[PDB]
Amino acid sequence: QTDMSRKAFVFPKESDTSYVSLKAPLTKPLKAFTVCLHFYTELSSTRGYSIFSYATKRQDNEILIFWSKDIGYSFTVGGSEILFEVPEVTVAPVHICTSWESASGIVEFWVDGKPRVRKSLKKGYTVGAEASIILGQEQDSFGGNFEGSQSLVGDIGNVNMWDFVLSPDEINTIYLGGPFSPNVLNWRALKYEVQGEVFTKPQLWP
Amino acid sequence: QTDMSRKAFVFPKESDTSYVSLKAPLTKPLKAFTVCLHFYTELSSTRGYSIFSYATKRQDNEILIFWSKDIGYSFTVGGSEILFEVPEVTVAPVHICTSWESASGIVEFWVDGKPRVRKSLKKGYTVGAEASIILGQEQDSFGGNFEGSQSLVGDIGNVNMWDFVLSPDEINTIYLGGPFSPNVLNWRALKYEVQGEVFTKPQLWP
Amino acid sequence: QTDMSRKAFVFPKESDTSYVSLKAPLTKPLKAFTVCLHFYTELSSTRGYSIFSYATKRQDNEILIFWSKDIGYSFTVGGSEILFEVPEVTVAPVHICTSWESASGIVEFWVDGKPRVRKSLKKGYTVGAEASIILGQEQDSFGGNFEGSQSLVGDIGNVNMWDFVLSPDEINTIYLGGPFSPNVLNWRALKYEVQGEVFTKPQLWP
Amino acid sequence: QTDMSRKAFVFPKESDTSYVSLKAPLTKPLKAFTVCLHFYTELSSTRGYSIFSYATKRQDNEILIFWSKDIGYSFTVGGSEILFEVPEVTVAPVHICTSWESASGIVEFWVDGKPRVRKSLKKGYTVGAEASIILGQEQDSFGGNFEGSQSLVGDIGNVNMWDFVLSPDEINTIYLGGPFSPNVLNWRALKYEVQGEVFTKPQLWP
Amino acid sequence: QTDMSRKAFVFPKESDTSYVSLKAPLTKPLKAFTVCLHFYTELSSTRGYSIFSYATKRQDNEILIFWSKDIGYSFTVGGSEILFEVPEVTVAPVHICTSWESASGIVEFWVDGKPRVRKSLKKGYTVGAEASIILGQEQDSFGGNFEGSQSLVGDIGNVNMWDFVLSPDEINTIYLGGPFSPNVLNWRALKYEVQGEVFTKPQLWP
Ligand SMILES: [Ca+2]
Ligand SMILES: [Ca+2]
Ligand SMILES: [Ca+2]
Ligand SMILES: [Ca+2]
Ligand SMILES: [Ca+2]
Ligand SMILES: [Ca+2]
Ligand SMILES: [Ca+2]
Ligand SMILES: [Ca+2]
Ligand SMILES: [Ca+2]
Ligand SMILES: [Ca+2]
Repeated sequence: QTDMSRKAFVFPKESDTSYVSLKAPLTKPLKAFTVCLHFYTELSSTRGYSIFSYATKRQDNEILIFWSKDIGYSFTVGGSEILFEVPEVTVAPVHICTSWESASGIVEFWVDGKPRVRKSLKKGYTVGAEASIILGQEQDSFGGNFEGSQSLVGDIGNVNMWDFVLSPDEINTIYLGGPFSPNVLNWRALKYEVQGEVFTKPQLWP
Repeated sequence: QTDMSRKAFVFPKESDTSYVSLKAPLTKPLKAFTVCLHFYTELSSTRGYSIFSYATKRQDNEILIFWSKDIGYSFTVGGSEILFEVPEVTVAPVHICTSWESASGIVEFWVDGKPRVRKSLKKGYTVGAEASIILGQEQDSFGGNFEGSQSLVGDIGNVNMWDFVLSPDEINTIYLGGPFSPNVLNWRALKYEVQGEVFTKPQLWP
Repeated sequence: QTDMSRKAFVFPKESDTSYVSLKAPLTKPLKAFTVCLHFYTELSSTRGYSIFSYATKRQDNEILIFWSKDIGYSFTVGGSEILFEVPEVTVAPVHICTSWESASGIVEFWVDGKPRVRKSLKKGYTVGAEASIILGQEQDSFGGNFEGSQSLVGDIGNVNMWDFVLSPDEINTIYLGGPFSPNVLNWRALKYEVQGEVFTKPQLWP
Repeated sequence: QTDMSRKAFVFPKESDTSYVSLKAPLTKPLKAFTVCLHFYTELSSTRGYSIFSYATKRQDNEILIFWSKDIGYSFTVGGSEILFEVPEVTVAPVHICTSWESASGIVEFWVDGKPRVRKSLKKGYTVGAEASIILGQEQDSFGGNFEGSQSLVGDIGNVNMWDFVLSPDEINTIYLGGPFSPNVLNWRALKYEVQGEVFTKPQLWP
Repeated sequence: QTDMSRKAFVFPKESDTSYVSLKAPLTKPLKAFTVCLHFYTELSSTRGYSIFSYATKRQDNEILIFWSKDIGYSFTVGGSEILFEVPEVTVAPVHICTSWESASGIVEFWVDGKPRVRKSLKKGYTVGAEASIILGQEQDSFGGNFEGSQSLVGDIGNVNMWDFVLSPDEINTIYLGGPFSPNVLNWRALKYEVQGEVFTKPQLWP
């Protein structure tokens, strides 16, 4: 359990081999979740990349936040993908919150504290608890099979995960910096393992 | 009578079958009215949709607030339509107030607290009180005959209706959040019936 | 004498017949004047229109504030016209103050409290006091001969006129809402006559 | 000595004949100077114009601040010209400060309180003290030979001149309205002579 | 040791010959560094230029901050170049901070207090301590071989250098004006030598 407060992981160059594995003490399969994080990259103009890769022995894209070139954010649960278009991307750190509820199939996507419209994905599905959670690479197999053309080059930090859906007020206080306690992944008590060319530096965002 | 305060209806995917019916205890035929609501959708770029459908046994478009593609807001009273052009639409929740007065034929259309110019529609007409009021679908018959290419995908909430014309000061306090009491539909004492894939969630707008 | 405070005239649809006649207790011919008013229309994109028409038995355009399509504001004294170009018009209520001095020929044109450059018009001329002052239509004869292609569709209010030139400080307090007393036309003590489809409603601007 | 505080010269229409002559009690030839003024014109879009013309019996363009069409500000000392490009001009009063030092050849050009980059002009030259200083026309001879295609149509005021180079802090306080005392031309104690169609009016700028 | 506080070097015209040499009392070879400075030029539109040239007997571009035309900032360590694109450059003084760490190869580039994304350059390299540090010209040999098409025309000042990597908080206080003490080059205790047409003037930036 490391307190990563005020720090970020840095992936300085394109690679096939650099990544961070986040460990979740998870037991129950997930019937809802929220994932929040900050990242900062210049890749958006030139190619696609993985922001947050959550794989199961059965499904490599159990939860996947991804940027696909010339389109926008792609959100995947249990292999099914929906898009959140983004025209006119700007060069700055980005904060995202994303949530999904099995009961309703409703997914929420928040960019820099502002909600995108609500969409539907995998109603009644159940997300596996035996997971390989990876920053910096996109998983095609449980814990590996990375593609370099999908790696994240830049910084990522403030990664947090809950096993339920955050309310708009909660998401807001998270973005504005208020106090909170995630029950799946906690940036302030993070169990992680590093592989390859990854560094821990002070965060570039406020 | 449910208190819908701080909540919204969510229509997560395009459908033919999902809608909400709002019940008005109305008696007198309407010689004036105001309708206010918040909605949030990404459909504006790709197709048209119904925001608020108010039908009579005699007229399916007795009161109709509609977004027509590549044009802007369409407002219909007793079957007659006028347009309120909107170039450069932005992706965010929108709040609208719209009013009509039989005596003068004057209609007002307010977007996010700002008035559009005043226009003329159906001077001397009378709006029926035996109505089917529907969110999420556009009515082609009293209480049905929906077209999926006109459904609302996204959120809608804070729906309120008065049987008179709101003054600019009143509309302003409504937009800014001050206190008010509608006498036809009241979001804080709403009698409604749900059909299909419709959910009640915390509102995405302030 | 009606107190029109906080109210505006509304001309809801294009017409040939709808207008307001303002009555001035004027005696001395004018050797200087200032005219201020608010108006709100969507016509700027599609055609020209008259904002303030002041006619004499001898001259239909004794004082004329007009919007000419794809050009901007046209200001006419005693039949002579100058232009105040406006590129990139915005859709909102507009406040204008306009002044002219015989001694110097200097005209001023203020839009939303900001001065346009000073220009020259009719040095030494004298404006008649026996006037037909009309809102909503453009006069081609003393008190009539309207063209519908020049009518104002929308709102106009806060019309005030002085028989001298307002200083920049005075014009500023007028725009910001401070106190003042006009000595030719006074919105707070207005003698007027309505003809046709014209209504009195609460103003849409602050 | 007139106190021109809070007033400006107005040149209402294009002319060949209208100008103001500023009188400087100057004795020493100038080895440095600063000139500050406000002006307001709409000519920038259509043609060039003279802002401040300072002529010697030997040199018609001893000091010349000029706007040249589709380029920007032109600054001339002793007949030698440098340019300060201006794309995207806006329609509003402009305040400029311009300075030159013989010792270094450095010229500064300040627009609305903001410094342009430093440039070089006439190192080691000496500016004559027997000068004809003219507002509203561009001099081609000592005290005359005006070209109408170079006249200033609009307002000009707050003209002040020093015989040394103003520091950035000094220029700032001049722009922001603080107290100062110029030692060549003083707007608050201005000795001037008017010719033709020129008027004195309250300034349009703050 | 001169205190250059509140002063800048001015290079008024394009030249082959004008420059400043900064002297560093450096002993250890550098395994990390940070360089900060302000500069102000109008060259960005027309050609490239050197901002900060640091040369070794072995490498002319040991550390080079450079603006390359129609691309943006170029940062070079030990001959290897990376780019920091800049579209839509603005005409104003610019402040930059740039850093490099041998251990990780991470470079940071900060413009006007805002971080660009982190990149990789020369991991494990070592920067030489026997250096010729030059402002105003780009070095192609140790202490000379300048190209005029790469000279800086304008102002440069507040040059400071550390032998370690500044944290984001430190960089912020440097940009906002707080206190600091650099241990390689110190603007407040600067040992320098001037050659050619270079002047010392009060800085144009706050
Ligand atoms: Ca995959
Ligand atoms: Ca893959
Ligand atoms: Ca219908
Ligand atoms: Ca239909
Ligand atoms: Ca006429
Ligand atoms: Ca006419
Ligand atoms: Ca000349
Ligand atoms: Ca000339
Ligand atoms: Ca070189
Ligand atoms: Ca070179």
